[PDB]
Amino acid sequence: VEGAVKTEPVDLFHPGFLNSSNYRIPALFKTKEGTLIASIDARRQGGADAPNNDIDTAVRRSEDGGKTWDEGQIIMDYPDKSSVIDTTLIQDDETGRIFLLVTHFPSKYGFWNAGLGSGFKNIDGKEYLCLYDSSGKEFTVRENVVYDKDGNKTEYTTNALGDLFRNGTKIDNINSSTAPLKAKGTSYINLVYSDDDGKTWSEPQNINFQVKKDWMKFLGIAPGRGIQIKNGEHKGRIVVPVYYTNEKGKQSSAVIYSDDSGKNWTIGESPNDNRKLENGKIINSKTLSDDAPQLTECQVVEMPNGQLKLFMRNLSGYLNIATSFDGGATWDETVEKDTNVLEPYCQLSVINYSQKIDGKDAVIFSNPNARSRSNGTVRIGLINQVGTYENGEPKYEFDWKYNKLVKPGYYAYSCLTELSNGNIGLLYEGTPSEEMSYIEMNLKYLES
Ligand SMILES: [Ca+2]
Repeated sequence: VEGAVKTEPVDLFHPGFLNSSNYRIPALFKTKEGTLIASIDARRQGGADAPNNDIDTAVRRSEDGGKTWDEGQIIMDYPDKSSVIDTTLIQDDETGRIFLLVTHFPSKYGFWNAGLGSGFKNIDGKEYLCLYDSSGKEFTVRENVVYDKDGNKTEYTTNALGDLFRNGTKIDNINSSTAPLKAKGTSYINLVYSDDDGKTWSEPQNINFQVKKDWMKFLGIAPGRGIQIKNGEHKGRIVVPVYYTNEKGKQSSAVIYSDDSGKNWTIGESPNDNRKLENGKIINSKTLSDDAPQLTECQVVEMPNGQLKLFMRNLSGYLNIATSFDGGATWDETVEKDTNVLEPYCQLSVINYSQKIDGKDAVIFSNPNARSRSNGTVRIGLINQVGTYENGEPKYEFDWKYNKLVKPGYYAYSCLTELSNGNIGLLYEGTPSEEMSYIEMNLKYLES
């Protein structure tokens, strides 16, 4: 219509950018200062997931509302087919610190063959990263010094990038396929941060010791963004969607969260914990042994009173939504299936919108509206309180009042942001692993 805006797509990442052949897995976030940060997997050896690749994390910034973007930078890169995969962005409003988290695998490891547990061992009240030699002998890294099983210092030291030094000379990296001492072959959650609006980034901090349980095999970032809670008793809490597998390989969603501006993290329960299924049975994420109830990648939004809603990739064919009354620590037993929203087993994006639409609080949602990864559609969901739970808490559901096709044909992972001008930015996989497309839309367009 007149005044409607939908910009022509720009290839924000593409083959050749930063000398990467392939790209996947978008994250997009507007900072407190108004800067757009876009992160992505720079998939260097094709488009496949780890372990069949060598994947680095790339970031671009825009200081003019997404009209122009910088030359990009690689902010994490491990050697020899060790990969960082699946990024997420959030910022602490209090300190201004921006966080990017990502899943990290040593060479040869991925989802399917990840070992159990955090990869850390507790020695006298502190968690230390374990290393193993080819015989399976176990060592610990204590303040970057490698100790043997009997507590004796060895000739080895490490750095935060995993480099392995013998008497101060680098010989390998503990994440490579050739190191004489290697980290456990499993998933790790890495965190980096920026205190200058995304221009420079810290080295990765491995937070597996805080968030990964002994019985988890895979634990990964659910890519996109996090939130910081605005209302209620958990105001200020930083919440980052994740998902994990149990010993039987079955997937369950959750969030990790920090109440101290990102310094310390913990993981909450999954909506699969004490979940009541349609058949009336109760399950738990630790014991889940069936494929059908799996809950995987997810994104979280906040209701008017602070209540959290976790929107989840799943196997039902439709959107699933979980509810938390305690800031992500636990979830209500009922996972809602919203049959107005197809979910063809793919990542989705959902964000809060800052102003009311048609007199209602609203969210913006993006995914492939089909039984395949196609028909990419952005929706406006208006929030309605439809009743209360037995515990007296408000019960909220969504009215998907406006639903707009934005990408005919291929559409896979995506990430939304609200822009400074009130419009919506969207970075999406409009090709399987090549060009990643950015557009800006206004509400006039979305409602048309
Ligand atoms: Ca690399």
